[PDB]
Amino acid sequence: DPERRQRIIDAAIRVVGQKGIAGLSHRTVAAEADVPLGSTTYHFATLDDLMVAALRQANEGFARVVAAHPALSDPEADLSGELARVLGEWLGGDRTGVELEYELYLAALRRPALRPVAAEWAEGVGALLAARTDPTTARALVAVLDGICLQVLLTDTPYDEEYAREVLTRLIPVPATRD
Amino acid sequence: LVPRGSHMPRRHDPERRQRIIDAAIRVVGQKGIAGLSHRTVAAEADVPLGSTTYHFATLDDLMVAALRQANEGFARVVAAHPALSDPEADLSGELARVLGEWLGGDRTGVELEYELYLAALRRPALRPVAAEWAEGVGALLAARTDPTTARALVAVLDGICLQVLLTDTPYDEEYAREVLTRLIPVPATR
Repeated sequence: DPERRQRIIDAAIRVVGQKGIAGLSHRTVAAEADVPLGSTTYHFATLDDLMVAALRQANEGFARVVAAHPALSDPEADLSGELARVLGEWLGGDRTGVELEYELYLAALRRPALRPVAAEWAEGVGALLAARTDPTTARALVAVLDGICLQVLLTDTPYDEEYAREVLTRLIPVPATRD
Repeated sequence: LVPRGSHMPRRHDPERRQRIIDAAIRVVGQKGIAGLSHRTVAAEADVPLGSTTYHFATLDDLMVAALRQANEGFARVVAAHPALSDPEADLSGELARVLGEWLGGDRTGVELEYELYLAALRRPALRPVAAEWAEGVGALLAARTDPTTARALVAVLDGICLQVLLTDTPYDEEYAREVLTRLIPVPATR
């Protein structure tokens, strides 16, 4: 029982993309990853375990984009404008891929074992923004940019960057003289 | 009100339609939206399979109906807060109070309600119903504010709830109020 762990994780993501999260089972990934079922359960005893791994890897979509935006840390750069731009890039990528990433993320709604992992996405963004604005504002930018994405993917309404920017700006404290 | 069996056989009237939908919700609650199907719904409603297909030809039609019934959870909490429509209403604090009430109800109900709502992510047939929901929530303060505030209300609301429900974070009303206060433009006059 070797290094098939990555093969299985990739397949698990493949299954969710095609059949959706409800079509992900120990057997479907085994079949999709072309590995015996015994392998599947050895690497991921429970289904929660396989999903926690599929989510950690899916969270890589948003993470790459944030990484491709170093200005998100530059004090002289506009926060909301760069933030609204990051969402656009993310939402503009492989539709089925964004859908998949968001699906696993939401799967934590009713699966207690996925909540910690789902928090990872938010802990990460919040920390990044915590270097540019206070913790409360950061917490709020996280919740709202999350709501904006869901809004687009749920109502099938095209992303509106300018709108996203005005909304995000309304959440950032205005600086005072002493600042 | 017209007694059942008055204009048509009981199995074809809206009371039967309602029984199936009610059953769809019990199913989603007990075994997740993943376990929802005409077969599990027919079973939970103790009705023939052909009866579920008579009222809902495809799974989408069934899910759309389950979703609209589910939305009545958040909606009823809103209607219980008519202070919302008052011209000098405290939108931020009232909307934050509404969240606390919804979030604080039986969590199993909150979960199946949100699960059905979020299922629109990959089910194209549920999106127009979501868009409808967004418009409905916005209309709550559309008139006395602006388009941006109106279309953004659901996003702010969903984000705050998703922030609670997905990470096991306690709901924070003062925080919720602060965020909503940042979204909704403070009125110049009264």
